[PDB]
Amino acid sequence: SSGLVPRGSHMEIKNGLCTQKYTKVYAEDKEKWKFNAPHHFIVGKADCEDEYIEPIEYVNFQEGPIKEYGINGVNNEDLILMVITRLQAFQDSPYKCRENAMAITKLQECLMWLGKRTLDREVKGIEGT
Amino acid sequence: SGLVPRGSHMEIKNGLCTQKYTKVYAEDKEKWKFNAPHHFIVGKADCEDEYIEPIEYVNFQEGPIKEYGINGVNNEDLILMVITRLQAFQDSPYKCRENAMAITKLQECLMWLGKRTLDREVKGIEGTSEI
Amino acid sequence: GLVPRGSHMEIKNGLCTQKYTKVYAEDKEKWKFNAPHHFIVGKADCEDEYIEPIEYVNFQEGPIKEYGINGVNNEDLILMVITRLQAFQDSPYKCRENAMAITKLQECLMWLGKRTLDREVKGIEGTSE
Amino acid sequence: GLVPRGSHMEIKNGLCTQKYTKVYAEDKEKWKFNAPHHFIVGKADCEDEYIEPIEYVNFQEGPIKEYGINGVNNEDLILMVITRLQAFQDSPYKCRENAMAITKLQECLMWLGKRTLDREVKGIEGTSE
Amino acid sequence: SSGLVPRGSHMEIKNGLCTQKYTKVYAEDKEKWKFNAPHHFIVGKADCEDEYIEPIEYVNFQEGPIKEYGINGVNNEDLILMVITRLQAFQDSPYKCRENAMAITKLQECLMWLGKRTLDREVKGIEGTSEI
Amino acid sequence: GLVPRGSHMEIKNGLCTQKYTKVYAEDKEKWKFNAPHHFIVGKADCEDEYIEPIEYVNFQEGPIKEYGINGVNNEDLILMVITRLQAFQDSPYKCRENAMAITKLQECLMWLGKRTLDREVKGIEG
Ligand SMILES: [Zn+2]
Repeated sequence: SSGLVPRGSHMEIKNGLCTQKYTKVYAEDKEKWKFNAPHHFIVGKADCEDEYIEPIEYVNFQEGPIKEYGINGVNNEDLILMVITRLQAFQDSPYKCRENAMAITKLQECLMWLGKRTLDREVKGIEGT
Repeated sequence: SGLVPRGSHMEIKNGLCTQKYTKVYAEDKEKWKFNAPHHFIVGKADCEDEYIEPIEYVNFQEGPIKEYGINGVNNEDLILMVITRLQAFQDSPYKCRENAMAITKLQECLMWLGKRTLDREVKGIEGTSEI
Repeated sequence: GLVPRGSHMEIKNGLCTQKYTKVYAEDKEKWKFNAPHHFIVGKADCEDEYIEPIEYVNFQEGPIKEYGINGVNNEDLILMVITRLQAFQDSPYKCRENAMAITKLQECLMWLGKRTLDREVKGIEGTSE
Repeated sequence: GLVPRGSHMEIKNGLCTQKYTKVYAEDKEKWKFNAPHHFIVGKADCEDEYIEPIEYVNFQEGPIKEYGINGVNNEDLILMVITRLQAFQDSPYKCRENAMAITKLQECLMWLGKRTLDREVKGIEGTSE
Repeated sequence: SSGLVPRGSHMEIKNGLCTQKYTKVYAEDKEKWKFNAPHHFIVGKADCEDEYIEPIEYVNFQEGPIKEYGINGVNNEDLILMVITRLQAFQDSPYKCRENAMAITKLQECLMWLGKRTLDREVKGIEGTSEI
Repeated sequence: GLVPRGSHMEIKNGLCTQKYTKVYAEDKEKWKFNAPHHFIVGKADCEDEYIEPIEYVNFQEGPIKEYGINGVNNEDLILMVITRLQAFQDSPYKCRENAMAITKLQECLMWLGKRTLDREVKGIEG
């Protein structure tokens, strides 16, 4: 109940575009990455000691084909969808600002490009292999 | 059971998003606090509309941190997860131009939100409820 | 050979080099469904009173449901151009400018298709609603 | 009302709905100067064996000053799509997707023109490099 | 001493996207802006007292329409060209990176949008004039 | 008020019309650390044999503690142009072309800054 776990082999996702002023993002060890990608992220509090993670939230992504492991996580599109929704809500508030508008546009165009990968794999017939 | 009562939860629907296996839900718009939804659920789509089959719960920071403390994730955290995974894909056999475009979009989204944050730092109002 | 200009207007764009060819559409008073639909690419060195057609391009006027398939869509023309520029990128003449142009054109299709997908949440696609 | 499809190839693009029309081009073995120049928009409701032409679009093939003006340019079609989208914006059909698309198509024209202006700075306009 | 000049009527151009680590940007006061924009910019050392400016560089922009007032300063396009040229040089070097590539693309598209404006104004015969 | 062009290179760019002004840098042979640092804006109506200086612009050349702060940064000039274009946007000359330009310049600043921030996470910048 210390709201606190051993950092273990979890890797801290540290990226120049993120300030880590309040939160830190961890994922699992690269050695445990399945299918070329990380799938088990933790958002913890940044002022936590480095040997531990103070967990705020866990986010797990679909890992393996739904065909044999079933539905077991979220998709990138789900998270992007939540952000667009929230930002759009702020646009409908006194916090409306141009930076949010650009961010919404970028996120929509992001969804468009990911969708294009999918639609192309349709026209090629190999969807979800 | 795997199902929970849908209740006031509203399904979030975008045409840009497919919906085959997953569904996204937020708390009811009348129940939003601080002008946005903060309590999302991804559930299984093949569920009756009366219910939600929750896969994942995501709760966002409610209220400025400097006034209410850390109690949820930020947009930036989720976007960083998606970036990290797309970059991982690019460093794989499935590197592709669409993923590169999507990374560029997500990074530029982070830069626009970060311009907002920097401006609010300069004005000293970052993490508050000032406008 | 030539035809009379008449009520046809010349479509000038400052972004368009307009060296050897000129573009025309029907008079703006003659537009149906709020847009021009009958375009003529003609030769530039021709009379003011004359258009020397090279090609006619006819867009779908009104809903197919009522007026039948009777013209092309914007998406079709843009598909043509994307195909050609992608062909150039398989050539000695691959250049970054063509790559940018392809990216812009694909993103244009994406925004038009977001409009379509939204109208297909409402089942009003191809209609005048 | 029909022509045989023959060697014409069907342009399938995932960003293109192909709900009511298909776009066809000439065989790749017949592409001249690295690119297709002879496109057909036909009705999607036809057997593969046949094409039901709605419209013919022919692109200038060969240098203009050696073969004369025999077809349209990419910029011509893009100009028409921009013109019609701006008409839509100046109508009840105005929407943000159209504004986005108009922006993208203008930036397309800007990049293609850059290619031109650069080649003129190098003094190499209209040559094989 | 010999370097320092009084800040006086100079405004400091603070932008959250600029780091201000080694330099600061100043311009003439908004009250003195001619033709709706600042034209007299000073890059100075940041590690100065706010009372003074330590000029590193003066940049003076074309002030008043050229047709009317003649050439007396640089244009936005000139400085953007300078920056593009340097960034392209960095791309053609051991220090090639994707961020510079994006910045070059953005600056080029900036030149293209300003140029669409200039094109459109040529066609109207109003380029270089004060006409709207 | 002219000067000899000398070894100075003229920056000839398809995106630049040279209608009123020409931009010049130093000879490629004199480039330090892979880039030009000493630019001149001169009047374009000048024979190739002279430069008609309107303005000199010198960029930070060499490491800062070895040679001092001896010039401007790319970010500074972009900040000037953004400030001017925003002023124009608050004027009778407001237009969509300016707004697009501003957006591009802000995104340019974001990308250059990202390189800086990435380097700082990895422990070296400046
Ligand atoms: Zn863009």
